[PDB]
Order: sequence, then C-alpha cells, then structure tokens
Amino acid sequence: QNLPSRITKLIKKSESGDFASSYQLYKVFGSKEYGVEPDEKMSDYFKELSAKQLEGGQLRVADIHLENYKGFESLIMDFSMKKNSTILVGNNGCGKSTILDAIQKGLTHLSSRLSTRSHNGDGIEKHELRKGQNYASIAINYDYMGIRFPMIIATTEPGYEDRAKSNYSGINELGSIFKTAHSINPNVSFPLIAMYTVERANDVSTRDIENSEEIKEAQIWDKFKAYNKSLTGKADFKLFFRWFKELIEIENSVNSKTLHTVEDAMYSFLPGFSNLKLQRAPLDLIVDKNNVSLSVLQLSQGEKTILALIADIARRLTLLNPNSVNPLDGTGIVLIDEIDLHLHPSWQQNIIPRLEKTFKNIQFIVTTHSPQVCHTIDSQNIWLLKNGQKFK
Amino acid sequence: RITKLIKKSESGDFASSYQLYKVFGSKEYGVEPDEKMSDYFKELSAKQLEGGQLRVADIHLENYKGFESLIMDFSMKKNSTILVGNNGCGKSTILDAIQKGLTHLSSRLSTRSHNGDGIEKHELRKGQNYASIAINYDYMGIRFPMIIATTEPGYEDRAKSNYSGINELGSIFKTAHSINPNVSFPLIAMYTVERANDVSTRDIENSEEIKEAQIWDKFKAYNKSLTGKADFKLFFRWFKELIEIENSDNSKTLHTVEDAMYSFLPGFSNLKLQRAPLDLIVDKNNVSLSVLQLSQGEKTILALIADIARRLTLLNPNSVNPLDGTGIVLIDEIDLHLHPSWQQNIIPRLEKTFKNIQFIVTTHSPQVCHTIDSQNIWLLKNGQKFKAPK
Ligand SMILES: Nc1ncnc2c1ncn2[C@@H]1O[C@H](COP(=O)(O)OP(=O)(O)OP(=O)(O)O)[C@@H](O)[C@H]1O
Ligand SMILES: Nc1ncnc2c1ncn2[C@@H]1O[C@H](COP(=O)(O)OP(=O)(O)OP(=O)(O)O)[C@@H](O)[C@H]1O
Repeated sequence: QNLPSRITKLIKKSESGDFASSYQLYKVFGSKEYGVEPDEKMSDYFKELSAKQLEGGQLRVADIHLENYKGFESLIMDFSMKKNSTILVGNNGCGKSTILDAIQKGLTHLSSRLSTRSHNGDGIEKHELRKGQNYASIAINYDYMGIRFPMIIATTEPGYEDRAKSNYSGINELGSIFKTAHSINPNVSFPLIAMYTVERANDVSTRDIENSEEIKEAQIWDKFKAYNKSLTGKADFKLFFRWFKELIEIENSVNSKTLHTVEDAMYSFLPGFSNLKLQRAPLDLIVDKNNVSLSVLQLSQGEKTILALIADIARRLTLLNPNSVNPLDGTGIVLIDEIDLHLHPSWQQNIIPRLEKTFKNIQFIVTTHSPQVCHTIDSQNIWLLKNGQKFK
Repeated sequence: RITKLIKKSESGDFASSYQLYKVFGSKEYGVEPDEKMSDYFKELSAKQLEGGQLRVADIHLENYKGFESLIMDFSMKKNSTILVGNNGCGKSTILDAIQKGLTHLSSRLSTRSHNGDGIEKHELRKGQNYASIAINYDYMGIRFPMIIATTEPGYEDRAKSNYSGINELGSIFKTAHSINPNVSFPLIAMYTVERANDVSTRDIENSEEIKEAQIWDKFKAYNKSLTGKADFKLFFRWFKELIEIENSDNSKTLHTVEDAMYSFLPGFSNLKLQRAPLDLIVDKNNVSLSVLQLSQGEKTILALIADIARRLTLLNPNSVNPLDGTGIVLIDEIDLHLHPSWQQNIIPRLEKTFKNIQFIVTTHSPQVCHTIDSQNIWLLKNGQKFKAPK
C-alpha cells in the first residue's frame, strides 16, 4: 500500500464530503493507481460511501463524437457545465437532429441501467450509415460530479471488425452507484432522461380517456415509472390526466401540494390561466382563458404543445424525485427537438429562459430554426451547422 | 315584354347565361316563364365554364368560436391571402369555418349527395346560443350564398340554415359532367397543422390498408381532403402504378408531378423506386438517400406538393397542363418545418406552379409575408381584422 500524500488528502476530502474523491479512491484500491494494488475484496468503504454521498450530482453530457453517422463524416461537439442550455441552429440538411437523436441512443442504454431491466435499447442501423462507409461510431462522455464516463456505440459491417467495438464501461458503473445508493436509502433522487421530438402535440386530448383507452389498468406510482416511455418523443397528457384525477380524488397537504406545484409550473408559463379543474361528467378537461370558461378539446396548438410538454416533464420530475421541498429542481437531460414548433413569435423569445427558470437544474439541448429563439441566448451557447461542419 | 336585356341574350359570357335563368326563367316578373329556354340555358351554362375560377368572396362568423362577429372580403384579383397573427387570436377558427362550409360544398360536388358536417355543442361560444357561418362563393362573377347556422333549442328561431347557392353550383357542375366527362372540377382541400405523420415507409407493405385496387378518377381527390393529412401512402401507391406503366412501356404525368416537387426543393433529383424494401429513392447533392432519410422540413413540403399535384392531376385528366387548375386550397401553418429563408420561396413557387389556385394560408412568422402584396394580409389581432397594408 504505497500511499502518497494525495491519497490521504483525498481521503480527508471524502470524509468532508466529495463524491469525486470517493469514486477515484474506489478505482485506486483494486488497481495500480499510485500503486497500492488490490487491498480490499470490493468497495470497502469507498464506493458505498460515494453512494451514501450521492446527492446533488447532475447527469450532464459533456462531449459527443459522431463518426460516419447519418450524413456526417466526423463531428466533435463540446458542451459546457456552467451553462445549462445548448441551442443548435441551422437548416434542413445540416444535421442537428442527427445530434439530438444521436445522443438519445446512448441515453437509451443509460436508461436501461439507471432504473429498468438491463438491455441494449438501440444501436447503429444500416439506414444510418452514410451510404458507402463500413465503420460508424457515436461516442458520448457523461459527466457526473466531475468524473468522465466513456461510451462507444460503434457498429461494424461484415468483413471490417478490426477497429470498431462497443464499450459500455462507464454506464455499467453510473447506474451501479445509483443502485447502491437506493440500497442505502429508498428516497434517493434519480436523474431524468427524456427526449421530446416533433410529435409532442400528437395524442393530446381527453377524447375517450374517461373510458376504455388502455389506461384503465392499475398503475404503480413508483420512482421507476417515470422512466417508462421517456425516449419516444411523445408527451403523455393522457397519463397526466390519470395522475391529475388520482391526486385530486385523494385531495377531497403532502398529497395536495404536488398538483399545486405542477400547475404553477404551467402558470409561470403561458399566461392568463388559473383554476384548472376536471369534468366528472363525460366532458373534457377545463382550463381558464382569462376567466370566462374553456375546455382542453378546444384550444390553440401552442397552448396544447406547451401544456403537454410541461405536464410530462413536471410529472416525471415529481415521480423521480422523492419527498423534497422543491421536486422540480431535479437533475438530468431533457432533449427538446424542434422547440420552435407552434409558438407565437413573442414566445420564441421567452420559451428557453422560462424553461431554465422554472426547471432550473436540467441541461436543455434544444434545436431550432427561428433566429428569435437565440434572441435571449449568448453567442457562446450557439452552434451553427453547415455541410456537416460546426461553427460558433 | 323584353327591354334592351336582349343584350344578355347575345350569347354572353356565363354571367349573362346564368342571369338569364333566374330571370327569363320562372318568377313571372321580367318575361313570361316559357320554361323551355330555361332548360336550354341550363344546358348552355355547362360548356361555358371552360376557363372558370372558383374562389371565396367573404365570410360571416357570429358566435362561432371566439369571434363574436367578423366580416372579411377575400380579394379575388390576387390569388393568395395570408392570415398573420399570434396564437389565440383566431387564425384557425376562420379556416375551420371555411372547412365546415367546404364540407357541404364537396358533399354536393363529389359523388356524395347527402350532407356533411355542422356546428356542434363545443364549437359554440360560451354564453350565447345562436351560431352563424355564412360563406359566400363566387364562380365566374356569380355569387352563391351559404348559411350553416344552428342555435340551441328554446328560442324563436334567431338563426336558420339556408343551402341555396351551393345546390346551384353543384347542379351546374353536374350538368357540365353530363355533357363532357372532363370539366375541371374545382379542388377542395384543407391542410391542417398535422400534415405528414404518415410520410414514413417503415411499414408500407402488404400488411396495411393500401392493398386493394383504388379507382383513379376525378372524384377520388375529394376523399380525406378536408381532414388535413398529407396522404403520402396513397401517393406512393399511385407512384408505383405510374412507374409500373413506364416499365411496361419498354407518360408525361410522372414527369410533370415530379418536376413539381423538384422546383420547391433546392437540389433534389432522380426519384426512383426500390423494389425489395418498397421505399422511394431521392438524390440530394448527388448522394442517394431514401424518402424516409430526409428532414421533417424536407418531407412535409414534399408530401404537401406531391398531394396537391396528384389531386390536380386526377382532377384535370385530359388537360394539357394539369397543374393549371382552380381550387380553394387552404394551408394552416405554412411556416411549419421551414427555413427562415425557405419561408420566402414557399409562396412564389406555389404561385408559379399553381397559377389559378387560391391560397388562404395562416402563419405567425414575419418572414412568410415578404414579397407579398400588403393588401392581402389579415392581422386578426384581438377580436377584429386590424389591417396593416401601409
Ligand atoms: N367559446 C369558445 N369556443 C372555442 N374556442 C374559444 C372559445 N373562447 C375562446 N376560444 C379560444 O379561441 C382560440 C382559438 O384560437 P386560434 O384559432 O388562433 O388557434 P390557432 O393557433 O390558430 O390554431 P392552428 O395552429 O391550428 O392554426 C382557442 O384556443 C380557444 O382557446
Ligand atoms: N445515411 C445517410 N447518407 C447520406 N446522407 C444522409 C444520411 N442520412 C442523413 N443524411 C443527410 O444528412 C442530413 C442530416 O439529416 P437530418 O435531416 O436528420 O438533419 P436536420 O435537417 O437537422 O433534421 P431536423 O429538421 O429534424 O432537425 C439530411 O438532410 C440528410 O440529407
């Protein structure tokens, strides 16, 4: 056990509280880092101590690399930690969808370890190669508490299995730490993994959800539920209707404050609304339109899309985050594709600042076309694209 | 007996021919109702509509949706009108009223004889009890009234329904069909905010509803046209039929409909068909992708233009140029899935390719209203028709 003074310094820092030192030492003991060599059988008091001191960490992507995916030949994107917002502006032909929907592939594999069954969700498909190459690769570097996590989703084509191979060596531990933390305590907060594609507005209506619509089955409202159907890109308002019914039925303070917080999440957004109630009789959900009357089946599609999006995000953050003062302060990644979809042009100047105002702990990697989306965004947050190339 | 109105009897244009039915037929006011030249004039005013145009004159909305009362006169000299506004002002309400009137018009024009949609419970203003959707049509200078109005029961008939004009329009079109079985039926279609959504080839095969033989006639263009979905699967089936004939040649329709799509696209070419997986080939920048392998903005417009081209192709069978048809085509959210720069060429390409189609479109992007006449812009802000034509 050759112990440098750095080992003792990191040990003292870990006692004071720092996940980074704990995970670094858990790698050190059992390896050759500063010698030492395997001392304990496994995770003596280092990985378990990290799991105990697992709180407040943000699951944020830091570096992605595309190699012959979609129409590209090579791409090296660089996000940042101090800024919780990434906006990808370009045109149809210069792929920012091949950035968002290239990160969702790795996010599916992370979802299938974070809290679900361990299984490979998506891989690189033949309709994804650049019509003529044989090797493809997407690399993602998750950064939790300041420690990197490699990902290689590289595929192969027959006859060329020599330099491309998948390596899930970081997400095999990023989820294991969370499982250990959940073993330590049951009320730990897991991050949110979510993508929202162009199809957000699809299936947002109370058509027959008061009747046979496949939600009639009993529902288990645990922490693992919010991870189901998250990376399909469709906002679930029908399930929000089920949750809203259940919470108000129980309401008739801890069982009531959730709906108040979720509703105030929307009220801080698109204005003029208050006192949203249901219809026990076979009518539609009712919401105010500057205090006369209105229902949800009769709305504007900007209202509809914003309502569905924010309802889904708030409901998943409430499920994922256990009893806490502010359940909406959860961490994770929320991918919004085509954010400039059905919003009046005076909204595409406040949609992003309010998203990072109310839900102010989640990185938002969004894609847009209208320049007005960038009107409230610094120049360093913007990534222009042209002919498979990235400009500042 | 007869005044100088023998002028209109000088075999005048369709305006005079139709005006010599209402008078000079029945009504016993002007000339004795002989009833013979009335039938002869109905027969005459069927071949006269060789180069006619169908537009919408003006609409009256009263308590339908948010609008308490609004009257706008759609200019007919210009073949395009734009309804710019924010969200919550009533751009789609104006379009949805015309879509509930065009349903009744298509019910008479198509092989249908029954009626269509109507005002229902939810689509009536909160507090009031009578609705009013009056759409006045014009066909070669003749004005055709319409009133789709219904009211809640218990009141002394404050509103009623009158369907006089569209019956006459359908009658004259049917009479035109009886003589020459190609009379350039006007196109009726709304394109809602949910175009595309079915422009993927992930599933198109023998396992879906597009498997039975479908009759290609001018009445086929009225199926699901007002629903608001770009029926790309049926276009794929039609394209398979047309390419099969070209392979059987061992057919200028395909060239025309394909050149219609290339014009709207900045460097797309060479649409062919894959036989094994059944998906469409497209060549951008001379690298061959597949129809599913584009952007949503490069697929929505592809489906939209392909659909419009095929509807005019079936609707004007024997015309030398099938795209020179007439219609009341509506697009909601034209700026959807478009560049800040492609929102410029979107209107002129429609104007050049479709020179006799009226486009009552809605948008909220300022970049769409460039190079467009200022007197065709309807800013429906608040609850009126505040116009900014300078
Ligand atoms: N009594 C009412 N009935 C129906 N709608 C009403 C009523 N009162 C107010 N409204 C409002 O009128 C609004 C209609 O606004 P509008 O037509 O501009 O939507 P839109 O943004 O144009 O839709 P689209 O994107 O499809 O074009 C509804 O959102 C609805 O909230
Ligand atoms: N397998 C491929 N081979 C060659 N080129 C491809 C391939 N896949 C995609 N491309 C091209 O690369 C471009 C990038 O694709 P994509 O459409 O997803 O970008 P995008 O316009 O930003 O999408 P969105 O509008 O949803 O944001 C496409 O326009 C497409 O033409």
